[PDB]
Amino acid sequence: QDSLSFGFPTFPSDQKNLIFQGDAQIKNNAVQLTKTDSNGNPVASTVGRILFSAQVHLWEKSSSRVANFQSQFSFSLKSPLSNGADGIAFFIAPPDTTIPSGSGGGLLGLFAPGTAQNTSANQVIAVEFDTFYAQDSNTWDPNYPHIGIDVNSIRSVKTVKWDRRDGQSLNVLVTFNPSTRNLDVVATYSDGTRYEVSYEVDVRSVLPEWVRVGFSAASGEQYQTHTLESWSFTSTLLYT
Amino acid sequence: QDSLSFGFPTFPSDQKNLIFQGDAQIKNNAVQLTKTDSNGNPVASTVGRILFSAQVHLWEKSSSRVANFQSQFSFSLKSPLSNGADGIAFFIAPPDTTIPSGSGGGLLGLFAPGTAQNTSANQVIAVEFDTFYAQDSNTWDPNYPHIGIDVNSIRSVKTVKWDRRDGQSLNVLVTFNPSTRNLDVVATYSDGTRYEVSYEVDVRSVLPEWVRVGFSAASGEQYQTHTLESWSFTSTLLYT
Ligand SMILES: CO[C@H]1O[C@H](CO)[C@@H](O)[C@H](O)[C@@H]1O[C@H]1O[C@H](CO)[C@@H](O)[C@H](O)[C@@H]1O
Ligand SMILES: CO[C@H]1O[C@H](CO)[C@@H](O)[C@H](O)[C@@H]1O[C@H]1O[C@H](CO)[C@@H](O)[C@H](O)[C@@H]1O
Ligand SMILES: [Ca+2]
Ligand SMILES: [Ca+2]
Ligand SMILES: [Mn+2]
Ligand SMILES: [Mn+2]
Repeated sequence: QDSLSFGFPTFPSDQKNLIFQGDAQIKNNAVQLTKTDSNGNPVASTVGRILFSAQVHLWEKSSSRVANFQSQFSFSLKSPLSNGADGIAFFIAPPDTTIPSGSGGGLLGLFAPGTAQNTSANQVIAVEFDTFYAQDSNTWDPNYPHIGIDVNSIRSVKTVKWDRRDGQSLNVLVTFNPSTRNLDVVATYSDGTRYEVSYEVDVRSVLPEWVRVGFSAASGEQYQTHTLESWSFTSTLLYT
Repeated sequence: QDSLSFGFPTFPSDQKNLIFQGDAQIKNNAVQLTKTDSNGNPVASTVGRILFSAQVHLWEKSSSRVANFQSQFSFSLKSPLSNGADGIAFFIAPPDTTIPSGSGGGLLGLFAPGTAQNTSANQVIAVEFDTFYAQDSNTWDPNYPHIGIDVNSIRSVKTVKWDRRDGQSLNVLVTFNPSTRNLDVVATYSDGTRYEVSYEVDVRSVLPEWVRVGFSAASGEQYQTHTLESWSFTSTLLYT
């Protein structure tokens, strides 16, 4: 289909079109990307992702068309620790994408350690909300919580300072305009605090024509819950 | 998802979210539901159906919601004969639905011979465009070409006289309003010739909460191509 869209105002446990990977599972009408104990408390060493089952037609070689897509979603992180980790990410990858071996912790369940920074070894575009930046383990991160745009590497091609607010929902709008090739990210907290980051990227050179969209999150030694509360997505092929 | 929509202005051969059953396949950016030979002519004894991969949330028992859906599509029928058979049908059925054994010909690939008219043995709502009505083989049909609304039976609960035009595309709009429970069908040829048929049906008592939508076509001894040219679909769960 040239156009596809779906909306999850909430996530009832009765799901049919979501591909759950790792520890990801539905709880309290929300997606708990990372594992939590019987008390709903976050635990260490956990990775989880969800993908919408239907493949998205990102671009079409034959018609020279590229998709105009928008992904609106909200999530919240919670942790009794002063340094909750590791972060959540909205990502776009090949349809057969699975959790890479050893992709936990700072790699957000998106990259394998050996090629995490090899842009030629990956095919993924992701908007990460990174809360752990310990300069000894996450050597690639700026020294502070941030929102980053990842293109075939865990080393964001771009980051903007971000504030982590325990238990507060962040509303995020990620849009891609094929005309300008601008990938825009706008995130806001309920008090009006706003964060914006944009990047020009030709998705045609990074991802295959058909892809799957979803979220990923992980916790290494430090942990926190990564709760996806809602998600709406829409894409439509346009001439360029 | 509470809401889902997809649109196929045409049907390129590189499909990822379509379940093809029987003889259905893509040809010339269109879906040929029934089998055709090398030179593109319709053949006898052929059944074919397609279903969108993503399951549709037709209704939700917990929230007492029923989806409002709209299915817009166009098709054309071509046949060297002028007794082309048997017709095409838009249908909604449980997710695991498959072509019933012996559902060819007048059964449109939707029902099994032994239960074709047993309403309690089926789970399917279809909008058929029936071109073959020989009373000896299709004993359940009115004696003329017709558009029918099928609810768990090949014997339409409601029909309207229809005109088969060889090679001409029929534009169809199928809508279900959960508020009034009316399933409305509007079909028009490019020249404005219009056909309407509607029926009140509580989809909750007929279909499970999650379903799959698609098309089915078949030709018995009489044949014709059943060419699905375009299809857009959208459903949104609503409170009433
Ligand atoms: C101390 O470093 C680990 O934890 C931090 C914070 O969670 C991560 O950012 C970092 O990637 C490290 O996690 C790795 O090591 C963990 C312990 O072996 C393991 O559980 C993780 O999956 C990851 O490999
Ligand atoms: C006896 O009529 C056959 O053809 C008409 C017109 O195509 C159908 O409406 C009717 O169902 C009959 O088709 C059946 O028999 C065919 C030959 O045995 C078979 O190919 C069909 O699948 C169907 O069973
Ligand atoms: Ca990090
Ligand atoms: Ca018939
Ligand atoms: Mn980072
Ligand atoms: Mn009929």
